[PDB]
Amino acid sequence: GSMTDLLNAEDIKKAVGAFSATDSFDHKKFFQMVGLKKKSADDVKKVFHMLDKDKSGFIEEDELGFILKGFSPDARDLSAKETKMLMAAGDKDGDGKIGVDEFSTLVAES
Ligand SMILES: [Ca+2]
Ligand SMILES: [Ca+2]
Repeated sequence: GSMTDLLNAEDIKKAVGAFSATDSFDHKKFFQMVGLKKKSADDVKKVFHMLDKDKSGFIEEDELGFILKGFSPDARDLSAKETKMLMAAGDKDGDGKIGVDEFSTLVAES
């Protein structure tokens, strides 16, 4: 039920702390620092489902700003700007949302 069950805590601590500044967020650097590239595709799918709050099968623009909080509750929200850029990068169909396969690509291209 937790990210510490899928990832190392000190990896989460250093990755989140790296983006403590605002508008600083880069998803690729983050994903490498947390160790999601070290993980299996199914463990990455486990991450996506935790980030899906409503459990629609997609991460919408409202759920995307709480990405850091999915790894660390204490973490900050992403700005509208940071969220809107991560949505541009992750949305590949123009649906305006991110599905599991799109999320898998994000992590895989990091
Ligand atoms: Ca959702
Ligand atoms: Ca999409």
